[PDB]
Amino acid sequence: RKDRLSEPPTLALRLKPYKTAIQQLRSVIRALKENTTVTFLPTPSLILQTVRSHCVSKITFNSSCLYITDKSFQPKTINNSTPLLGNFMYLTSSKDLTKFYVQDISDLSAKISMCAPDFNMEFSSACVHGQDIVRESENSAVHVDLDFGVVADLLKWIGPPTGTVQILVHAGPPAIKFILTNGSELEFTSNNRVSFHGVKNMRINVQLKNFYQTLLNCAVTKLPCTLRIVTEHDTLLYVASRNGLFAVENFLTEEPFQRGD
Amino acid sequence: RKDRLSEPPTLALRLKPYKTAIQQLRSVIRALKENTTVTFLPTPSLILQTVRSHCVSKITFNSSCLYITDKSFQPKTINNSTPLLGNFMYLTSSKDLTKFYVQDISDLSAKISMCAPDFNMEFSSACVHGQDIVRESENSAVHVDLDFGVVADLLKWIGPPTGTVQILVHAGPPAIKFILTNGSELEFTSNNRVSFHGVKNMRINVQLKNFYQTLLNCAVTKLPCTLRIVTEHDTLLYVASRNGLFAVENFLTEEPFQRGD
Ligand SMILES: */C=C1/C=Cc2csc(SC)c2C1=O
Ligand SMILES: */C=C1/C=Cc2csc(SC)c2C1=O
Ligand SMILES: */C=C1\C=Cc2csc(SC)c2C1=O
Ligand SMILES: */C=C1\C=Cc2csc(SC)c2C1=O
Ligand SMILES: */C=C1\C=Cc2csc(SC)c2C1=O
Ligand SMILES: */C=C1\C=Cc2csc(SC)c2C1=O
Repeated sequence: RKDRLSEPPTLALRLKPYKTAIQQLRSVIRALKENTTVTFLPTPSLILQTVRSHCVSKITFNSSCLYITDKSFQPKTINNSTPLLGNFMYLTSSKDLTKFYVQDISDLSAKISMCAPDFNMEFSSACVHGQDIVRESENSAVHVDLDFGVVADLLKWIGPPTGTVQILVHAGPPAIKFILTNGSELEFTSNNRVSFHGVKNMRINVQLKNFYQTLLNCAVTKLPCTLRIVTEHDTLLYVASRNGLFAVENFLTEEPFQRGD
Repeated sequence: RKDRLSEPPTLALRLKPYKTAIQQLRSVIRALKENTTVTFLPTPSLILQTVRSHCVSKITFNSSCLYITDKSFQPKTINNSTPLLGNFMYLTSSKDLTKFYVQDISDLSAKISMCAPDFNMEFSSACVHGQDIVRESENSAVHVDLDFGVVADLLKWIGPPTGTVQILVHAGPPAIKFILTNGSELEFTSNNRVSFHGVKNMRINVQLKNFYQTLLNCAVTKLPCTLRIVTEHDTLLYVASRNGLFAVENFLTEEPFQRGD
């Protein structure tokens, strides 16, 4: 055309940070379940969400990975499981990826472009719905930060429904107790490696499989890990860990154990 | 535009025949070696070629699979191994494939479009060279057709360099002898299941691994199989089998066994 320029809003991945994060995460990415969602936001942000039985898991890439040309970019959530490609996020963890951007060309779909040395491809996936808003905009009733050394001790101790783990929190003094069904309890009291910010005398029960998976997911950061028991409405357990590149968050509901039908 | 219509030359797959052939071939397709080539011809034709040590293997899809809009479509050969997708022909054997065509838009590349229910993608790969012409436009000095029952007997008998098999052909009367290094020979004389069209008293030696692989490849047709010993220049063994959808051809050179440096 001859007037003034115009390119559709474009959400681009910055390769060096993104490639660093997707390698660190390549364990989690290949294991992503068939119903996993990818969301692109003009914030900018990129969110992987997996909704399970009693667990919602979320992986948020932060701005350091993203460049957005134009903030009128409309939000898009697509299925990670893609009709011919399969695991889309896995595709992006290829080593010879050179360009990776998303364009807002239709309100109905999302145009993904990817490049490699002497090759380029694009596809569009239908936008799914949505809006699958499930966020931690609610503050904790008990909040505990665990040094990573503690995360590994927990993992190592849970080895190994197919079981539940009880979590007990004391207030005076503060302590946190992990109670398996077999009569073994693992406890942490105040010390340089576990910080109790807010705390009250309470207990919830979660599924052991999910909590273990949850802990594995946070441990990719090899950084501290945040444990919250939100008492909003649904009794909730929040486990999360983050670095400069991304944030692993997990929302586990208590297994209904208080009467009961 | 406002004048007369114009669409770039397009080589399209007819799904029902193509999907039938790619399923019948899904064993061979996934095993395709990293250096496998795909060629698109305005004939129309589609050719998969693999060049090995002493073996060139070729899979030709015939017209019943292809529709060509415009015969000015330029020939294109690309790598099957694709920078982000990996095995391209494997990708096309997906069950929810709904459209598969190739367009001549650049003399330098090939634009592949593929569709699935609510999804579509395209990519271009650089045209490689070429021209990798290796064809059977030379007639046999010995030519033997084997009933499929014979192909399976051969396969079953070769169980199981890492060995060679000698192939001996008699002329008066005609017979064909397969001689392993261990002193076991398998012979076929004239009967309703092996037809000797042209024949002379000669022997060549080929690598056992390749010949066995070659036989496996022809056997996907469960139809007769053509055995030729071309005496052009390079002493050559040709093994092939075809159906209405495609043609498996194999060119094996004799292992230099006649002095010798
Ligand atoms: C974690 C709990 C609180 C302390 C304590 C003393 S004895 C015993 S076993 C019922 C406990 C306990 O489980
Ligand atoms: C296939 C060959 C031709 C017939 C025959 C008779 S004895 C013997 S062993 C040297 C053969 C043979 O190998
Ligand atoms: C009318 C225009 C404005 C610039 C330009 C450069 S090449 C090309 S194609 C005819 C054009 C164009 O379309
Ligand atoms: C926490 C999530 C989960 C996916 C999704 C779809 S739209 C949107 S904006 C708040 C989100 C999100 O942030
Ligand atoms: C000038 C033309 C000729 C037909 C047509 C139908 S919709 C559309 S977009 C302005 C056109 C066009 O470009
Ligand atoms: C026998 C082959 C092998 C690949 C190729 C590239 S171009 C062309 S045309 C004769 C061929 C071919 O037919």
